[PDB]
Amino acid sequence: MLIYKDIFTDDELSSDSFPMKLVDDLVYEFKGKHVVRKEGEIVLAGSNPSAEEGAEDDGSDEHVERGIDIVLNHKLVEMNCYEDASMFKAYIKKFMKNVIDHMEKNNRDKADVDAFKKKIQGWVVSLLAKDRFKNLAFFIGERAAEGAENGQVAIIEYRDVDGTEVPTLMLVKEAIIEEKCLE
Repeated sequence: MLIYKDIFTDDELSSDSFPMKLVDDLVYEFKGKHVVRKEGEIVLAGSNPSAEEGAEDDGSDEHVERGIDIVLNHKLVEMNCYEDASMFKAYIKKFMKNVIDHMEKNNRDKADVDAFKKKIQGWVVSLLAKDRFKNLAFFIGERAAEGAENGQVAIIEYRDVDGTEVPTLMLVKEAIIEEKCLE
């Protein structure tokens, strides 16, 4: 059992026995599973095939909170850098300013911050390159997306390991605080 909190979306971000990793001492690999919340009958293939938008003004779906378990946990709103290029760029500027400044309070010395800065800046420039990274689905906490806050984007990907689609959340260490709960 682990309780997850962000700098901005700290309040209700996440809280369950989720498998999590720290890669490169930079990013948390937070694994989930593709599921649907359907208030009547949980069927994963029993969801609205959203061709264009699925923006049906009177009932977008049939109470099918379709997505991955990571997103459906706290109800994170989807965004795609294809159309959301400007909005997502705003959150990226918020992100890099937040994470480096967070570390500038932790370190200040230019030993760890400037090192971290090369890693995270280099990481995101590679990570946002849709040529191969087009398997990313960008999400943001309902709280941060309501007030246009300085909260970061939850970077989701679907991955194909041993014939299984595994959706893994990517978040930076420097805006996330893992709170272990083992009595």
